[PDB]
Amino acid sequence: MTADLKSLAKRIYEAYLKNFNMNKVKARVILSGSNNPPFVIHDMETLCMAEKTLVAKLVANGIQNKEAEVRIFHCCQCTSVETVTELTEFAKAIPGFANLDLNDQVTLLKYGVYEAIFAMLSSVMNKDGMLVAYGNGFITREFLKSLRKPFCDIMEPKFDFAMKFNALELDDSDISLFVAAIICCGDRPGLLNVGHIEKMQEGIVHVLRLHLQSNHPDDIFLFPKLLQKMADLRQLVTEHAQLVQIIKKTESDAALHPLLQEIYRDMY
Ligand SMILES: CC[C@@H](Oc1cccc(CN(CCCOc2ccc(OC)cc2)c2nc3ccccc3o2)c1)C(=O)O
Repeated sequence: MTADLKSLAKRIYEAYLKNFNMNKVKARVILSGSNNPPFVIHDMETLCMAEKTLVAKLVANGIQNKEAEVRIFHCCQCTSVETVTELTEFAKAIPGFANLDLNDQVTLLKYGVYEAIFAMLSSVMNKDGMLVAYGNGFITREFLKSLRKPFCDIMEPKFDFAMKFNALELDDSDISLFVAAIICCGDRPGLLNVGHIEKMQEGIVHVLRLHLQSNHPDDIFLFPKLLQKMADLRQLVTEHAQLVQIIKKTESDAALHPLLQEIYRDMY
């Protein structure tokens, strides 16, 4: 007459497989090297070729098209908006989340979504570049570094995080629980029912700890390593939000999608 924590871990994993269009298995199949192979974006010529095939509407304007850096900024936001939708549906599988007040659900997702985004982003990155456009492009790390300031500063810290995160060799069953734990942080600003959220967090972290013990018997410190990665992600998001605000204020053509503007509003 006890919680079945192995069953819960499997439920979370199944919800992750159902709700996220990208996962580490899918990404690795593509990155390894037959249908729909990824178009490689390594310079301005190949960026523009990729846009004409994969986001035609964005470049179907005359000399009215935006600057390449602003077009990339827009494409990045589009993926974030879609991933926020996936994360919101995923969160329903977390025991207790759907029993919280709506306002607390909103607050947890508001602070958690970009931590989860950058954790899952790691799965589509290697040291040379990253998958984009639902696995149909691969944009090189060096090309993103070549963009004009400040746009060249967006992705490189995420690559830095990812290279170390990927060295932990998590699989999707681990990542699903890590993303659930990110969402269940009881110390987010503005929460109403802190006590119930702390209990929800305790439960999901217990599931995560036991799962890592079973799935990674070789790495006895993997759980505290991941606790530290959660704190690293919070700092990564804080710095990212600061850069997004600089771009919003100084780049008149770089607009922010209204759903993301609300996420960023009063966040840090
Ligand atoms: C800039 C403001 C924006 O910052 C960022 C910063 C880093 C990452 C993102 C979201 N992201 C990159 C999409 C790039 O998308 C294209 C698409 C086409 C293209 O050219 C053809 C170029 C880039 C992403 N990928 C993922 C894959 C798996 C899981 C989660 C994922 O998250 C947004 C924000 O804050 O929303």
